[PDB]
Amino acid sequence: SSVILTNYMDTQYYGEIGIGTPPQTFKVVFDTGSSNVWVPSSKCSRLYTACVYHKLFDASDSSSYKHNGTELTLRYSTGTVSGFLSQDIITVGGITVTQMFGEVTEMPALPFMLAEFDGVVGMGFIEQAIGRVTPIFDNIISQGVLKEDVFSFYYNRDSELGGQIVLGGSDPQHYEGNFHYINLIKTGVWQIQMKGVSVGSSTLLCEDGCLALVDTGASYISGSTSSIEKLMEALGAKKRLFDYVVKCNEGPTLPDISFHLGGKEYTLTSADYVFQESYSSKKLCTLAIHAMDIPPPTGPTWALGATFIRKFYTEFDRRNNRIGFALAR
Ligand SMILES: CCc1nc(N)nc(N)c1-c1ccc(NCc2cc(F)cc(F)c2)cc1
Repeated sequence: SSVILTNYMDTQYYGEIGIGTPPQTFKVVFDTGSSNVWVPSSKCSRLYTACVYHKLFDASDSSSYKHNGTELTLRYSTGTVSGFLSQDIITVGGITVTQMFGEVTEMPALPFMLAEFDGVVGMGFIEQAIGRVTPIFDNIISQGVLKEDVFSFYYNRDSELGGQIVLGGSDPQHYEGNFHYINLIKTGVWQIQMKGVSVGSSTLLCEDGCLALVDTGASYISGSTSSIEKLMEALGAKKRLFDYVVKCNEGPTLPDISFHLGGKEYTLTSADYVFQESYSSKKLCTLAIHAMDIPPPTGPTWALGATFIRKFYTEFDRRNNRIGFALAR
């Protein structure tokens, strides 16, 4: 089963799932960086403007809904949502599973007013599930219908299909060459060891090694503030409140950036990481890379998000506890 994804500005990739009976539609990001499922709730006060601008789950319109009520707070690197737990049937690309999910009643305008998606479907491990709720993928695995204990991500470059997630395998039409796998530094987190990061001809970063969280829910590639400051000075990039920019006319000639993963160098060109919207020396162009200090136990760690995934098709293998990469097509 595959879910078609929409690509919003190269920063938000989301697909649709249906919840309840009849099905209530929601746009959601499939996030390997988290393990809970949640969507805005009809019980979310309208004083939360984000709830006025998104699809709301209304339990009182679903006959398959099962009440629970346990409070839960989900905090991401760029924001937090709070609400309570509920159960209902969820449809994900043809597959139907009874799932426990969060009904969000507190959804801060910043950043959710800037969210094209409604909610999130965590593709992480139960170990990181808040409230210890069984993740949706584990519930699908329990059904014994998927040919493989794996799911795959394809994120296209902007245009005008925005992307695609395959549950139970990979789609050969979206990658070439063969996968190369890196075992997880531990079960319960889609994090792998990274042997180094090079900018131009000089492995000036992550010498001695570091961690790499492969996060489908992260828009960019991130590193600790320290690491990023060093990466950016090398790029001649200037820091702003939320990001790093470079004079657009300089964009095209910025050096490659490679990530040493499992004995293979994964390289991105400036075209892969700079939002080239002009060539004017008078304008600033943002880079799809920035600081993000991920707290323990996960971090300190780098995060390989959409910027990385656009170039490398990614397969998350639950059975063998590893991640595989292949050149996206
Ligand atoms: C999909 C869930 C999620 N997963 C991970 N692993 N990291 C995140 N930062 C988020 C996450 C992403 C976007 C948002 N809000 C949307 C947004 C954020 C922003 F930082 C700037 C914007 F313009 C719009 C909230 C949480």
